[PDB]
Amino acid sequence: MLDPNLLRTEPDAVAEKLARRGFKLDVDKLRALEERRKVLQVQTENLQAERNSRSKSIGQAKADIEPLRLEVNKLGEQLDAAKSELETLLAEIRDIALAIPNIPHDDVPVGRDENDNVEVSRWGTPRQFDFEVRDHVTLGEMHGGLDFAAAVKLTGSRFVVMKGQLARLHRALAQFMLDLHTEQHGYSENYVPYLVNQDTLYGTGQLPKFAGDLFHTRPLEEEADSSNYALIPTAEVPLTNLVRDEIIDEDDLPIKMTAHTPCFRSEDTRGLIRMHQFDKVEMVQIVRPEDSMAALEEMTGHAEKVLQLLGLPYRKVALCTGDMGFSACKTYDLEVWVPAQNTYREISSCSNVWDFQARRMQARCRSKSDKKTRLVHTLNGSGLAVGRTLVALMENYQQADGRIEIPEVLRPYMRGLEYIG
Amino acid sequence: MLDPNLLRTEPDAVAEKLARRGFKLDVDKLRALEERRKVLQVQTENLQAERNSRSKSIGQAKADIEPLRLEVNKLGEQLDAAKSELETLLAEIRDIALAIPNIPHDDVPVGRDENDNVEVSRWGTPRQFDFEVRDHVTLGEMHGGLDFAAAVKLTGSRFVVMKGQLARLHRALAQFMLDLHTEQHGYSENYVPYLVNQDTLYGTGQLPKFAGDLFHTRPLEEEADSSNYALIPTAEVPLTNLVRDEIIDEDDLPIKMTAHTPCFRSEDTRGLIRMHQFDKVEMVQIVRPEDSMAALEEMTGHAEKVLQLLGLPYRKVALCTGDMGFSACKTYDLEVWVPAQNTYREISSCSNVWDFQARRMQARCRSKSDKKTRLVHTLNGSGLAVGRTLVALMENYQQADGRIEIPEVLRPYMRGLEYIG
Ligand SMILES: Nc1cc(CO)cc2ncn([C@@H]3O[C@H](COS(=O)(=O)NC(=O)[C@@H](N)CO)[C@@H](O)[C@H]3O)c12
Ligand SMILES: Nc1cc(CO)cc2ncn([C@@H]3O[C@H](COS(=O)(=O)NC(=O)[C@@H](N)CO)[C@@H](O)[C@H]3O)c12
Ligand SMILES: [Ca+2]
Ligand SMILES: [Ca+2]
Ligand SMILES: [Ca+2]
Ligand SMILES: [Ca+2]
Ligand SMILES: [Ca+2]
Ligand SMILES: [Ca+2]
Repeated sequence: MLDPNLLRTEPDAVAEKLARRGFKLDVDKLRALEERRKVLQVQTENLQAERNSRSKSIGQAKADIEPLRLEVNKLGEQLDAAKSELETLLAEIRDIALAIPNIPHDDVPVGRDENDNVEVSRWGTPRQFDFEVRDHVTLGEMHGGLDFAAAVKLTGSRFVVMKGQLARLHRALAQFMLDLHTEQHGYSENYVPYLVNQDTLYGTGQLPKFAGDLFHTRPLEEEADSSNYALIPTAEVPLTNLVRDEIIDEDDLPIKMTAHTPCFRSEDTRGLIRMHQFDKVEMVQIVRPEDSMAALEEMTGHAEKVLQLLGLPYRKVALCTGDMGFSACKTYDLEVWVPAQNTYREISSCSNVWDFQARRMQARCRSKSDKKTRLVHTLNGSGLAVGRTLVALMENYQQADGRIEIPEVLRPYMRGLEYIG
Repeated sequence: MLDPNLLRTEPDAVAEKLARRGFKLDVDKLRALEERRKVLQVQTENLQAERNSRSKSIGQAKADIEPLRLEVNKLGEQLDAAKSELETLLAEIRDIALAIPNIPHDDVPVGRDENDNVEVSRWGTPRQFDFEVRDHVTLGEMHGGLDFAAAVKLTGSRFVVMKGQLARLHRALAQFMLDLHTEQHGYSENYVPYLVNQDTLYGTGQLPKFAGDLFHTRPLEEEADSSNYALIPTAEVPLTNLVRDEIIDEDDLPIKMTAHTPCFRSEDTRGLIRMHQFDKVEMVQIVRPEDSMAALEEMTGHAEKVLQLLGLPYRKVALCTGDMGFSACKTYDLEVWVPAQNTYREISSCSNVWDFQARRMQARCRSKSDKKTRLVHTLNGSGLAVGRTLVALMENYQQADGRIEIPEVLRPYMRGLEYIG
């Protein structure tokens, strides 16, 4: 959600920044709705006041209360009708306001799509192979460890069954990532629900605009009016909502949280690349408004550190205005080298959300003296998407016979094992 | 599913065994449906034969084919009508057959409910405390590590948010359990889908009878006719279905599999005890029919070994006929000591399923020479339910000030940490 006072004072200036994302803000409709809202708001508050006054006259006349009671009931019917008409108009304003993406920060390069993204840095040298590179699907078949056919039998397309040592390696990657962020990077570990409610989804921006990208669960028989849930598309959703409706003491900031969860989306026909269910170790930071740009560089470095310790070459890319996600104001993507595809592929997206989710959640901070609160800033970043790390690990460390060399940093997580196979 | 030939030859003998569970088999309705099925089956196969013959006469007359074509279309309409009437009757037989629980093995003590279960063994001595025992909810509040209120905000009742060292300890328990079963007990690790289809749910017995105990997801826009999924209530569902429609070489048996998954059910108002989402390390065995009773003792010992290495006192209980789950033919429950409740509480259920799920899945085995296949037997057991292990660990190892002593066997999983707090 953008600042409603910013939409009322500078609508054309806001529409200009949003045009860089390719978003056309309907300024004309927002103005006509807002002018009609002020007319209905005055009419409604006048009815609220006269009804309140007419009912006080009843208690004052108790010292015939029937002619006064009829008037109070007509005023009550008129007030409810005016309140419903007003609420219908407020919901139309909300339908527009809650579908507006975040305003891009000035640091973001202007661009129309992913071909306009700017490479910021590169690390490591892609391996030169002495044989024909096999992809992760072929490697998983050779080991009997990645089985897409069994997952189609159990469920359907875009799911996987991992078996044996490759399932073990996938678990080891998550253990290493969680240990790195909690032991070296200052994040606190969290176990979160994988089903969340509508308030949580509105809070992080998935609702109202991206309902179709979620798996929704039908309400339960015994919780019929309070169980309209959806599976989490990322741990960013439950983690960021932990500060919803909170006033945090600024001394307690930053709040740095991590979690390893499955992620569920219904948004590459072959492999672990774009599945409906995938594991991801997520990093979330809740910070003071002035520290969010520095916290973005810090969190991006925490994700880069995972790729560096694993020996996986990668590139850091600043997303342009046209390639950013809905709630981000600034994003860096990390793209890992994938030898069978001869290119870098996205493995992490690190964003500064500014106060866009804090506005929806009412997440604020305050100094003990300060007579006023302030919205916090929120940030989220993959550190990393675990299945994509397994793809990169398998392809970059494959041997001529298909054996997988286990990166040195993961060997304590595999009981010192050097190779799978 | 029970053997259909056993329901046709010994219906009263089957009804007698099922009566021990408190299940009344409607023998009279099954017989009347089966007699009417034989009438419709003869009438249908006679129509299939005459239609097949009448269409062959068309090709033979190509050497006027209009009087013969009209007859073929009337026969075709009569055959389709007879096939639909027959299929409606087959579905009524299926509605009865697929709701019948498994026949209890003779080893199972006869009983009406859980108060008739038989204690088989006991291990360890419940700790005598020098202070008033705190429950896991109070301990989690003192540490700030178990937060039920935050989970109600994110989702609703019967969910939890774990934070900091207690989330870390919960992860350490799962790591230890998976490492024990894969390193010492011969199980192969699996990563499975957490959403499964209707065939999978019918295969393990959740459908048709227990649909109301599952979270169901609405079909996806782009997969409208192939995405009616449900969240897994246990890893037994995807793991056991890995052998659906397979003929396994008997030399490859036993197939021993383990997985750590969240579990989702909508079946203790306070705590981690009965939540809609809980983690569990599951053990599944697919074995030859003659080895299933020995494999049950082996798998129960693998679950008991977890409690023993963790130093948690427990009791092993043989469930009576009236307290067994739907698909089990024989079950042992392990009940861990819970000091705040002054009793043992269920933490594992280990079952021999016999051929009941193998019948539904068509999972069979064969020796290379053997001219005929045989249904395998399946088994499943908790090793263990992770949140209940955390409950027992917290309460049994709490110190007077609320600190949690980390069991010796988990300390390598916590970087040598001795106490939380
Ligand atoms: N996003 C993606 C989509 C799909 C479609 O179901 C399959 C994937 N399997 C792996 N990912 C990986 O998930 C990462 C994070 O996703 S993101 O939407 O860009 N960003 C977030 O969710 C933020 N909370 C920061 O992590 C991406 O960088 C991608 O590599 C997939
Ligand atoms: N079952 C249970 C139900 C609920 C209600 O949502 C919450 C729970 N939180 C922990 N469990 C634990 O899950 C264990 C296994 O569940 S079972 O249905 O008995 N058996 C199976 O699922 C087999 N596949 C063997 O594991 C039980 O022993 C119980 O301690 C819960
Ligand atoms: Ca501080
Ligand atoms: Ca974001
Ligand atoms: Ca992106
Ligand atoms: Ca063998
Ligand atoms: Ca069972
Ligand atoms: Ca039970």
